[PDB]
Amino acid sequence: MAEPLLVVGLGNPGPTYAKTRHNLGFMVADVLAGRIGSAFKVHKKSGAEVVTGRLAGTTVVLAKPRISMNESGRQVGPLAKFYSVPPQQIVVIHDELDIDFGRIRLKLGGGEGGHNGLRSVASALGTKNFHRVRIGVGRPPGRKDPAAFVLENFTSAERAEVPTIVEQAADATELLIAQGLEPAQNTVHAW
Repeated sequence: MAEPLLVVGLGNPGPTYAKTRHNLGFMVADVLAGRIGSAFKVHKKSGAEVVTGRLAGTTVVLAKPRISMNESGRQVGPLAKFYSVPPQQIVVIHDELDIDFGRIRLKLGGGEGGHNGLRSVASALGTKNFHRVRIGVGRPPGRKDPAAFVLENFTSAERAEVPTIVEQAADATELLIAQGLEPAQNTVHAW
């Protein structure tokens, strides 16, 4: 009788990746978890880390794949099936190359850019029609490849603004859930 929203933060396992650009999705997820007030516990029938509760005035299932990017879909798909969550009710948080650093954009569907985790999720759901909270990390230092770039840590110049950026993404996520796509992206977007 409740029919939720599934919020998924993308990132890789492990100390080793805790501070990479590719782990912004996790950071935002940890903040949302803090706002909900509980810790992540493993959802045994899916293997992902799940937090359940109220967020932005509604019922929310917060998750973090405990599997690696390439395979996030194998837990996110089942997890969505577990709660009968439609694609339109799924929100995925991720780092974005096609947008400058600190810029946050909200989108429904469309290409998944160079993000291998998004690729996985869409391939598991059978559709690209889910909401994305894109957190800008920017384009590459001239010849360094995308994938490797997102697997590196933030430069210290970046490291300082990251905590603020994450809170803002968390706010934009609550804004999306509370008000809806159009209203939220009109508040969050400027040239």
